[PDB]
Amino acid sequence: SQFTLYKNKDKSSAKTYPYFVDVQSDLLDNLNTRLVIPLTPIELLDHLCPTIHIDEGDFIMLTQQMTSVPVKILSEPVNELSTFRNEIIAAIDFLITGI
Amino acid sequence: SQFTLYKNKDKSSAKTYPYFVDVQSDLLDNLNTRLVIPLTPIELLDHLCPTIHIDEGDFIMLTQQMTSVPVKILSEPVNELSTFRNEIIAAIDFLITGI
Repeated sequence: SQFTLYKNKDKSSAKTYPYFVDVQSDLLDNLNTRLVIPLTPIELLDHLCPTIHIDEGDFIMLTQQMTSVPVKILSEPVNELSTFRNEIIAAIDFLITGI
Repeated sequence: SQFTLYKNKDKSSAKTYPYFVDVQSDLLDNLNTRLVIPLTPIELLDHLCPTIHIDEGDFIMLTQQMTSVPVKILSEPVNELSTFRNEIIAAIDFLITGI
């Protein structure tokens, strides 16, 4: 479901982007891809990028690294970020439409 | 500039996605990446996906395949799609917020 948080199992990227949030509308679930945004631990990053506080840790959502992935790579739905939907949607809006 | 159309030179994908449109706000040009959406020739595809009519041909914009790429890979600005901005933005809105 949109806003579900998946554990990233890609070997090259998991250590930088441990989780991906699905941001694609559930109306489009027929597609074989999902638009996702990676989260990075806040300690790693030394408006556009919401800070997310969840059982898994404190993260920054790297909206600018949003990308389409195959639905097949999404696994282990550790959490979901729907209560933060307003901030997430606003960040995507900012990436595309600015101020 | 946002809405500029670049010729895709990636060897694996150029034949399916000959052009990419930069859809990222120019406010964020400081970033080393750009959100882009690929175009595919209309003949290849047998609301969410605007049809685009330009000197280069008739294309479908595959909004669901939007992805972040390094600014370094964008070259050869054959065209720009700003007159179609409303339809492009609406398609992205649909991918994220549905109806």
